[PDB]
Amino acid sequence: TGAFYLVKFKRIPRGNPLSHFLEGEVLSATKMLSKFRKIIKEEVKEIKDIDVSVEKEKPGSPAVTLLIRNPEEISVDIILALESKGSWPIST
DNA sequence: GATCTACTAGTGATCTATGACTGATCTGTACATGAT
DNA sequence: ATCATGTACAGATCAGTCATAGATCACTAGTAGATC
Repeated sequence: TGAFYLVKFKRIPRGNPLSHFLEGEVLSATKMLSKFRKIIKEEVKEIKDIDVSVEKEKPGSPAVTLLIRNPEEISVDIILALESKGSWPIST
């Protein structure tokens, strides 16, 4: 596909933050995205001065979308990303 | 009725598994050469 | 005139080598238990 990849680790550092997000040697995008989403919803509940809510998950989105009633409606995609300083995959 | 062996509690050293620094490798641009 | 080949330079990433926390090992006082 060139666009799509499976993510493996060389080194499980120790207990490692991301161990809970593993489905083998493979980092699970859906687990990570679910915990991310959970945290965001938790904090969003604690916002009392702004009308902000979490939008229902859109299929094919790497984001957690917020609807803000700043009277007018504003949508904010909070996109979970992994940063890699290695050289770009061959497909590029 | 006292002294040597088997076990428990307690302390502290020694050994054993993980993050940070340095050298080695890789990729590409600028330039010199050689071809039409 | 222009385009392919080889060298230096530059920056970045990757692979290989030391300080720190937890586990393990050694020794001693105190017991009980067995012997004289």
